Amino acid sequence: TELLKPRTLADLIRILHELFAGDEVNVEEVQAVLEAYESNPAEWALYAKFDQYRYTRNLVDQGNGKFNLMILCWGEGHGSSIHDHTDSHCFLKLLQGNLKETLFDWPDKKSNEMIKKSERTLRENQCAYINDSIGLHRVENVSHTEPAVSLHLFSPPFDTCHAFDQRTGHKNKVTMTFHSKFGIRTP
Ligand SMILES: [Cl-]
Ligand SMILES: [Fe+3]
Repeated sequence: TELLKPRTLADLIRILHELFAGDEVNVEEVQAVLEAYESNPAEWALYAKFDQYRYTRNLVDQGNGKFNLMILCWGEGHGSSIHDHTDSHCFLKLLQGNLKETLFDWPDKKSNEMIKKSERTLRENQCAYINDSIGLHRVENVSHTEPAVSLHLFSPPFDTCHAFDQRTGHKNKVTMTFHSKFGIRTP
């Protein structure tokens, strides 16, 4: 599979439709092409719709029936739950700012504190990857001064996941909602 550098976000999307044309996913190739796209704010401004109070999920492309590509917009101090990814691949590329990713193991059945296994700072243009076999994660914009924007690819698409209570490991199902689709706010 000949991987070329995406020239623009639209070019990236076209390449992703090629990489997901089939039934399986070459994770390292997808991550490499996502990393190789150099974030250009003008190309994704349409999708980068923020909310004052929490991070937003903005659908960019529905894929070929095979993936959701979305842009998440994180105000200062906004972060996620500890969550899984519903048996899907998750790629996360930073378009602007920085995000802290904290990794957790799947809890045991016993109620116990969830102790982080590691953390890392994801920086502009870097692409991280996670799936349920790797573990769970929390993603947070810990900046006090800089909003963050990330590009997420989920394959297959999913609209529910679990949030985990860090104090006990207990999980609850959450339905994920789109703040916008294709540049259009969807209340
Ligand atoms: Cl995520
Ligand atoms: Fe995630």
